[PDB]
Order: sequence, then C-alpha cells, then structure tokens
Amino acid sequence: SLYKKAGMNTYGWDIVYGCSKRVVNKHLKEYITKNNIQFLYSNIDKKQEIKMVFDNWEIINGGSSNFLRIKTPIKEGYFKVRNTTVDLSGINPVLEIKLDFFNDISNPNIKELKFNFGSESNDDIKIIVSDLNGNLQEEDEFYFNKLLINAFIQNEKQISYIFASLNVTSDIEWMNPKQFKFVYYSPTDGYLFILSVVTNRDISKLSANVDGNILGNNSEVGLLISEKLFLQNMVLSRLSSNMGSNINKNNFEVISTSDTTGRIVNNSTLNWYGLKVAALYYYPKINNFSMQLFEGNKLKISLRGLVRLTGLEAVYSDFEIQSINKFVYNSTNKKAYFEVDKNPTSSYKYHLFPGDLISLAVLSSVTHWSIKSIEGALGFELINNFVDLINNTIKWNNLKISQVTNVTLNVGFCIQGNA
Repeated sequence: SLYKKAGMNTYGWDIVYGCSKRVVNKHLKEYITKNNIQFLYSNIDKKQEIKMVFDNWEIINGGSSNFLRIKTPIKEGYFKVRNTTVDLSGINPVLEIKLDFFNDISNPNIKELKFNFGSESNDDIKIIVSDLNGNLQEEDEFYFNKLLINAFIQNEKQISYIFASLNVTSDIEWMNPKQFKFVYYSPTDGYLFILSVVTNRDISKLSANVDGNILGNNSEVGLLISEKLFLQNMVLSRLSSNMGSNINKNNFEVISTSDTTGRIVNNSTLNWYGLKVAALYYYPKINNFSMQLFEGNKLKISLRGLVRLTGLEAVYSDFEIQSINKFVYNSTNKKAYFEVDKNPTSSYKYHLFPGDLISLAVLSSVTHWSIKSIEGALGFELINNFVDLINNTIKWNNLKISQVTNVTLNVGFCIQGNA
C-alpha cells in the first residue's frame, strides 16, 4: 500500500476522463462560425444598447477550477450609452465562464457538459480583460463591462455547445457514473477533465486533483481507471483463463484496501486440470492464492498448494510459487496481456516414507510438472475492448473516437486515443 502514489493517480476518484483543449477549440470555432452568433441587448428606459458579432470563441489556459477561460474576439459591433456610440470592431475580451452538467428533460440518462452563464446574482461569467488589444478605457471600459454581461445573460439560449455528453446508463455497467466534476488543468496545451465516482460514496471531501499524465505522450483523449476497478472488471474475469474448466472467476474476489485500491485472493480451493506424468494423470490443488499490483505495471502472484500421487494419495508434496507478471500492450496486434514470468521462484516439501526411492522418483516428477504447469499458466490476456471503454461514458463533443494510441498500466490503467 506504500506505492499508492508512485504511478498514475486518480486522487481518490474512480474513473477520470480527459480531452485536449486544442481538440475542443476546433469544434468550438466551428460552432461559433456555423451559427453566426450575434448578441444584442437593449434598454430603452436607461438608453443603452450593445451589439456583438463574434470572430470566434477560443479556450485558453489559466482557467480556475470549474471555469473555462476564453477569448471572444468581436469582428463587428458597438455599444451606445449617453448619446455616445463606441465601436467594438477588433475588441478582444477575455472571460471566464463556468461549465456545469445539465439535464435533458426527455432523457434522464444523458447529461451534457455545457457553458453556464448563470445570472446577475452570481459570477458564472467573469470579465478577466475587457480588451486584450487595449482599446477600451475609463468610462468606456466601465459601460462595456456592464453591457457585455447584460448581452451574454440575455442571449444564453443561443449557446448550446456540448463539451461532453455523459451516459448515466451504458453497455459497460461498471463504468456508470453516479457523481462527477469538471476540472481544467494546465500542463507544464490545456486539458479538460471529468472526474467520476461509480458509487454514491461521499465526494465532498475529495479534491479536484487530477493527473496530467492521463494526456501524456501528447494524447488527444484519455481515461484513467482506478486500480480497484481494473482488478474487478478487467483482471478478475481473465486471470483464470489458462487454469482449466474447474477454476473460474467465481473462485476469486477483490479485497478492498481503500476506495480505489485492492488485491485479489481465492475464496475456495483451486482444482487444477489433470496433468499427465508418465502413464498417469495428477491433480494439483491450490489452497492460497494472492495477486496484487507490483512496481505499478506488474502483478505479483503468491500461491501455496499440494499435489498427491494418483493411486497413492498418502504420498504428496506441498509447494509454493512466487511469480511476477509484467503487463504488455503490443501496439501492432492490439493485444494487452500479462507475460509469463521467465524467472519465477518456488519451493516444495515431499511427504514420503523414509527410503522409498520408487515413490521419490514419481513424486519428484509430479511436483516439478505441477509447479511448471501452474507457472506457465499464470500469464493471461485481457479482452481488448478499449475503444468501447473510451466511447462508453464520456463522448467529448458527443463524438466517438476510432483509434486507441497507447495503453498503460501504472497503478491505474490508462487508455489514450486520437480525437
């Protein structure tokens, strides 16, 4: 449990999803251009008006927490106050606008991450800089700031850009999010993250800490699954794939060591398949089995068992095996698997009548074959459904991806792809 922080970290969350702002900006720009967004606001009693036709909206770094920082360059427009009109062509404001997850009234099972403009009684829109180009000053700046907010709030219905769609239900049930937060992150580009938990546990004490390495190797899209979810949903149903028909998922379980970590144990005797040694078949039994993450990217497997001589069951061996099995993702054939240990360790104890050399020779062979059989069977393949995983819950701009680029095990399990 000491090595919990030494690899990739979900920081107490279950599944973390990320997208590059470079990717989002592409779609946001298309959205602003295609819809020819203009904001008007008028107040005849107070003799004020404003018109803004936007060049673009562009996300930039520096956004705090659950705000995006954005530039909203105005290509043309004006405001008018005390019989004075001010030209807004070439004015380049920097705002911060809150994102929130919104309900869809005809579908409880999809949430959408969108801009939240709030109201005059909150700060869901903040003015960072009135004009990055330095053209507004004094009274002009003061009135512009007021009228900009007026115009944004009044024209809130015009902006429905979907940053991400979130599926409450899905084909991959173990991913279904119960609670979720948005966080913007600035790497040493910029990253938009959604942090999720898949149960109703208390999140009020979790921070908005996120591991920027989720979008490492210049990845466009990524996700990080907790150690515990990886063990439960990717390892538990595959570790016994080479152990024969009598050893299956139901013989094992995950022991939790925190909300986000755990290890795997057997819950019953593991009845190995029959092994033919000379003329007879022999049936090893594994009584204790443990499996935990080791050095972030390996499984350390410790087990104890015995094997009795068929037809002479009084004669038997105890054995113990310790195997270290490294995760590999082959980027060519798309297989994700745990390698067989090339240098496993073992020990054994024979139980034989003193001086019985015949039984010794038989037991020696049976014990060796049993240990080698088990050692060779401890490596196994994951099901590669990684494109489906990255498309299951969060679709950034409601778009699916097609290409996974990297798959890493480092405490958490990280799938990265192209947008």
